[PDB]
Amino acid sequence: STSFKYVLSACIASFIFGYQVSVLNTIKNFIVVEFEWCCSNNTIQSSFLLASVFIGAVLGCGFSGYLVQFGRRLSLLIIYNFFFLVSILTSITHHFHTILFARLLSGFGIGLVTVSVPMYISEMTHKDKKGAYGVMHQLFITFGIFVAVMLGLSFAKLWWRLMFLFPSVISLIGILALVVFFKEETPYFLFEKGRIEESKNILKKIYETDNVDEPLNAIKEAVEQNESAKKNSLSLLSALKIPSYRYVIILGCLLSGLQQFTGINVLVSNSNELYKEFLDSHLITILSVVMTAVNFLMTFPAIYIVEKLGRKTLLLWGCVGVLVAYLPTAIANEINRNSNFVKILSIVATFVMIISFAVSYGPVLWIYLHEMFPSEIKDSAASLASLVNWVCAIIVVFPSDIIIKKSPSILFIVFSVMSILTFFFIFFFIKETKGGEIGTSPYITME
Ligand SMILES: C=CCCCCCCCCCO[C@@H]1[C@@H](O)[C@@H](O)O[C@H](CO)[C@H]1O
Repeated sequence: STSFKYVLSACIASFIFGYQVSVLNTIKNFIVVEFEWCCSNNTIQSSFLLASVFIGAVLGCGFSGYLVQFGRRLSLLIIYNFFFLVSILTSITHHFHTILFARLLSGFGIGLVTVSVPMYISEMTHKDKKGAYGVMHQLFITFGIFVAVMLGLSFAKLWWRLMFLFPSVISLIGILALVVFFKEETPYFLFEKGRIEESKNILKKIYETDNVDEPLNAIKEAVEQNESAKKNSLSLLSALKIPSYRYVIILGCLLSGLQQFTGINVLVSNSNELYKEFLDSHLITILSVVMTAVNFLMTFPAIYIVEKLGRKTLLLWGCVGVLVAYLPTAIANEINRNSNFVKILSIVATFVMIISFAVSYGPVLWIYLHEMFPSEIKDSAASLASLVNWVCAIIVVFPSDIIIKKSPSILFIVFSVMSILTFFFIFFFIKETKGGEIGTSPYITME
């Protein structure tokens, strides 16, 4: 219930993230519209904006990896302030050359969110139920996206400026709630700096029990593992020289990369404008809305199954969904385009695909990315995994856009291939961490 509240704050952060994703999707769609219309400055400003935001997201993720060592909650507050100031300065829209740096810092804050949130949620909750709360994180991401989309609905441009203004209010709510209600950092990091009693206190607050014994012992084992890592001078590059460390790191990075390879949002947005079949634009908007609603409403059964079944199994079922969705899509689109059956199949299979991909892939990916890494090397590995996540995010977004301009068959069949390979990968190289202790892995024993 209390952990539910901490997770609620991190879910305000996730809400901001979701909004940023959605307004980025509307931005790209608008730019593409005007680009189809026309013939220099537009492409330049757009390219600079997207590039700056994206590299800002990646660098922001790496620098989030470096910053999260200073504090998790402090990082969250830095995020809130960043999004506050940036959203304000962008919503003003008086300054012409400031908007670029605004997009840059915005991306920075976004990456900061990406790295910071799942760790904070994972370390602030119960060992068994941490997953469900990670699913709550993803849930408020999707909720943020949906809220933004539905909020979309020279005066309408001022309304758009208001759309730019809203994140300032949301961030302000986040700052207020967080600072006022909870001043406590994670028990893990409290015990990391050498402070035992504060960690024990906040742990007593979380577990709602005077006995912190077993969790305190786990955290103690983690800290001792960190000190032992400091004794041998273990680092990221040093982890690359040891087969086990590079094994689990490669597993994580490739897992996240395969999560991005699915090409979810890109498929949603590209296929949304791909086959209109001369249907009303209102029907297209409705398609996008019900797709987002589908994302959320399928986001909840994610918490259901993660609570019940486990980690890897759900991933397998999701890969099944994506496969069954993409294969007939690939075949039918390979046959002929501009066909009714091809269009309907594309839409329905897209629905099944987004349901399954959300409910299976998203939360489980983030949570497992948090859990799979040992306390010896965790933050750097996860941060680099998110870095690879954003790189693969670009590798998905832009080339899938140029290819969907070229022809859909390529994108569909390569996404299908990457999906099957994702199934085989998750089944073969990944083990279930369910009921796992903090800072441990099923792959490696002690030292
Ligand atoms: C139409 C889109 C315009 C181009 C967008 C460029 C910014 C990249 C967005 C990264 C999306 O990544 C999310 C992923 O991290 C996961 O949390 O789930 C989400 C879905 O639920 C994924 O969209």
